[PDB]
Amino acid sequence: QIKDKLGRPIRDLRLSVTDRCNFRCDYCMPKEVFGDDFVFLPKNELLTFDEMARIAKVYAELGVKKIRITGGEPLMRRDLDVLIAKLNQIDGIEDIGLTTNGLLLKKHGQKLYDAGLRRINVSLDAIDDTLFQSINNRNIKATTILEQIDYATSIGLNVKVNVVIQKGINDDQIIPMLEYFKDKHIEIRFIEFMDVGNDNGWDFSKVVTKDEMLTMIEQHFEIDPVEPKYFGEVAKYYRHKDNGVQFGLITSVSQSFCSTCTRARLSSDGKFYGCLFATVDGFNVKAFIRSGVTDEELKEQFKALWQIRDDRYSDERTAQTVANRQ
Amino acid sequence: EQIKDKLGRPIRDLRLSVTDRCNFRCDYCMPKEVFGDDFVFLPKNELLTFDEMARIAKVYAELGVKKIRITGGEPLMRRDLDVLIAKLNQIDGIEDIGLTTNGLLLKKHGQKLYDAGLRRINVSLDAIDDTLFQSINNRNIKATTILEQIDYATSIGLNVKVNVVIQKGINDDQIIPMLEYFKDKHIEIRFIEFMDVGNDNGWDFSKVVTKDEMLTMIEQHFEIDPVEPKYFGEVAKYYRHKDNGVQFGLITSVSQSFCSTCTRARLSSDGKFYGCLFATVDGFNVKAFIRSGVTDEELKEQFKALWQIRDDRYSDERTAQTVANRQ
Ligand SMILES: Nc1nc2c(ncn2[C@@H]2O[C@H](COP(=O)(O)OP(=O)(O)OP(=O)(O)O)[C@@H](O)[C@H]2O)c(=O)[nH]1
Ligand code: MET
Ligand code: MET
Ligand code: SF4
Ligand code: SF4
Ligand code: SF4
Ligand code: SF4
Repeated sequence: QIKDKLGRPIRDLRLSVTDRCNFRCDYCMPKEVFGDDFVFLPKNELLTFDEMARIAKVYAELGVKKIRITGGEPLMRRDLDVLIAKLNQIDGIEDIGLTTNGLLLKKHGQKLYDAGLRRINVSLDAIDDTLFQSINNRNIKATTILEQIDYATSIGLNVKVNVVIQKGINDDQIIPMLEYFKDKHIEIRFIEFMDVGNDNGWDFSKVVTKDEMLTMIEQHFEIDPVEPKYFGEVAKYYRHKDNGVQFGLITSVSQSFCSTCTRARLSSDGKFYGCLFATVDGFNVKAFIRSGVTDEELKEQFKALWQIRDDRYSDERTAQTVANRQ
Repeated sequence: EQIKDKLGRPIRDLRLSVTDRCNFRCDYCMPKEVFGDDFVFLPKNELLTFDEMARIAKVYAELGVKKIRITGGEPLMRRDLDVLIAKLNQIDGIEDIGLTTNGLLLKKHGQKLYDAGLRRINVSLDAIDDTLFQSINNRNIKATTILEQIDYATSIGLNVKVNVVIQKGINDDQIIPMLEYFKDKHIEIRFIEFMDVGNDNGWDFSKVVTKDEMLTMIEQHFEIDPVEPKYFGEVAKYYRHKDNGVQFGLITSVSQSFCSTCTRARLSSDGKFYGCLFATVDGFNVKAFIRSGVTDEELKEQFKALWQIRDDRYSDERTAQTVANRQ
């Protein structure tokens, strides 16, 4: 079994398929920085689907059961159905997932289910049209996205929602969001907002802890804990007593998870990272695969890359706060 | 004055083992099979002297240690333990000195201990039923006796907390009469997940009552408020009886390991250094190092080097393995 320096297997491949997006959320792609000026990667510098297939295959032979398609907005990638179809004919890969803001689901959703997509996570940082429009900067109403989700549901897709909660900004949205997806039978998850200050420590200001979210919810709903599907399961799950619908609370900052992190990522221009955090550029997979290589030689470079992985960034920020508190 | 190890962690706690002897033969710790009639314990001369301990603790204080815990073995078996407490009480920088004990010997030694400056003790007590407890400790000690020792301890001015290790099938039906009994005494009881490494080799969850599991028996018999934490990445998750305001704790060692915030150094009873509770190999021989003749400053350089190369994270390795084992 292939394992990093901390003893973790490879089980997940996060696959970035584009640097582009039809939103300008300010945590993520603020307009100052990603303006009309901006030059996103030209066509021929993204990986072809057939290179993504070769990489996903070789990864499946080293452990990866699961693939997550991101960007960017992944739906901004043209002919995404083709990738989903290619990846879904690889036999070690059990589940394929796609993280979207959802806007393009009515346009491309059917061609993607046809191709083998059964499951999507829709980000949606707010349900009130005014606040959400002021988060996304592209004049798109939370209502629009609540209708793409319902069409995704209707074509047969399994939909889950990712909400990043921020104190002053995204706080008052927890309760109307729960109550909405409760009669919609969709599984919603509220994620702690992540942020690091000057002193390498955590930024607990805008962060509303799993402790604090539940104290709020348990006042407006009757709530039951659900024992973890598997062991080392990221999100914590609870259930509503009347209709047994579930919601999740991911504890990013107040409860780090680096020890069971099994996720390898490829960025939109074909670089390897062992962590959603990275100061330096990583191995240039693209320059490697285009210099001519054998599958079973691609297999050794990824394996060499994983075995030398020792990433633990949310752990380090955790170890720095204890160091700063001193 | 702040020293960090390979994984970013500062040194803060020193665990001092003062003896390899115990008056109990607990099955998960010292079973009679292994520690029987013929087990040779350490000769006197091969224990650290109280002067040696006082000197180690002084130099660790300079490296940022604030907290000493005295353990064993059963520490109350080490003769003249009050001498040690007195010397440690004289070390600047050391804020908290604690004792972990089975509590059998508190009436015997407690006053002399208090006299010398001890104020805080944790008492291990795995059951409150007498028959079950005899069969846990294997030396015919009733739980009633330990409860009498606990009450004497509080009466002379010691702060008592209680530590309970829960194995499913054994003492898991002790969770509610122990919660209740100590709620009434205004005593802080903490419940610890049983640590057992299977085959294999990730955790063995057989027995093993989780946090959730444990907190579901509790929520049915008592009416509970969760407590916000003292400090970032704090040991237990605390809770509060609404009555009343008594606290209990839930130490989640297997379901959620705390290695990334682990701040403890240990000296064993044979005077070896360990960076972790677990340990497959012999530690640096600190006792032979001191007895070779070294200055304080040479002792310091060594503790410091010993801390900077530290990368122990035993429980997180097991957790990682437990993930890897599923596949
Ligand atoms: N894995 C691990 N468990 C620990 C560690 N320190 C304490 N524990 C657990 O906590 C239990 C009781 O701890 P004690 O030695 O009495 O002291 P403490 O609770 O850590 O410290 P206090 O806050 O002073 O009460 C032990 O039985 C341990 O299993 C540690 O460093 N690592
Ligand atoms: C870096 S986030 C990319 C996925 C998607 N555009 C979302 O945020 O919902
Ligand atoms: C390994 S525990 C050592 C301290 C004490 N004898 C215990 O039983 O509380
Ligand atoms: S939608 Fe997703 S990718 Fe686009 S900017 Fe907002 S968060 Fe980022
Ligand atoms: S910081 Fe990196 S290593 Fe830790 S979980 Fe986040 S992704 Fe994994
Ligand atoms: S009393 Fe303490 S040291 Fe003695 S066997 Fe039991 S747990 Fe271990
Ligand atoms: S396993 Fe070792 S490193 Fe981890 S917390 Fe326990 S003592 Fe610290």
